[PDB]
Amino acid sequence: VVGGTEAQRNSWPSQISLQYRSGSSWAHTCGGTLIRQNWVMTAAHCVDRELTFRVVVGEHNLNQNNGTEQYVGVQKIVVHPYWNTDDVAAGYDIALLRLAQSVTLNSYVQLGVLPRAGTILANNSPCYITGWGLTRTNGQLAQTLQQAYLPTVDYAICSSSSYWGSTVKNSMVCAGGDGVRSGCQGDSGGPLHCLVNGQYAVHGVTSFVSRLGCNVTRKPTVFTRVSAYISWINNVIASN
Ligand SMILES: CC(C)C[C@H](NC(=O)C(F)(F)F)C(=O)N[N@@+](C)(CC(=O)Nc1ccc(C(C)C)cc1)Cc1ccccc1
Ligand SMILES: [Ca+2]
Repeated sequence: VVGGTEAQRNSWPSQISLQYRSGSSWAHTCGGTLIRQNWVMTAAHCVDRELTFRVVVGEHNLNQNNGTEQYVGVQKIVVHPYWNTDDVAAGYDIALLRLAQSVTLNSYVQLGVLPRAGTILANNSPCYITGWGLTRTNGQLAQTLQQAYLPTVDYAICSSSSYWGSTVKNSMVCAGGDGVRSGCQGDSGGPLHCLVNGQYAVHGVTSFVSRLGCNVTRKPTVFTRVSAYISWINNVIASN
């Protein structure tokens, strides 16, 4: 997250860190959202490489024991059928990970609230992006969870030629674009939390930023719109 501030410990308890084994250790590659005790939602581009993955819930500092972490293996990866690695601008950047076991819920570990199907937010709705990704374009990962206030940019503005044009589809949510605050590499897969009816719900899965830079004026961060995928998500959980 560029232009973020540090989050409080139990502020975003559905946030997970998706990690892969790197030699002897484990490195953070992506965020995600805990949606069931044994299911995690993330971006499909996070699992394009065939690596050994684990999920960490109840995480706050990547490099220090917090006394709250649970570490569990990924047993099955279900990527959306239409995902195409060579065309992220086509959409379908979503994947569901079945965990090797059920995590224990507590004040640090809670399920993410999904929106009802078809829900579109109005322009400039209040949303927060969260993650441990790069804090500057070509910088380094955050050690502690960051958050940034990232209000939405509706589809008619986001797909206008001065913003992303044709590259954004209506199956995506755009948030930010002020040139200060954005998602950045390593925030991929994570939540965009938006306040709707007094409740924060996860409306986005972080998908891409400009190749020119993470915080670029009129290139808001782009998210998979979770409300476009509610039937697919429920059909995978109920059949697997
Ligand atoms: C791996 C891809 C699928 C998504 C990748 N995701 C992220 O970094 C995210 F923001 F979500 F956390 C991204 O935007 N990667 N970039 C590598 C940018 C990139 O390639 N983005 C991109 C944008 C649009 C498209 C469409 C037009 C095909 C493809 C890739 C990040 C970047 C940002 C600033 C400076 C340098 C690098
Ligand atoms: Ca830790």
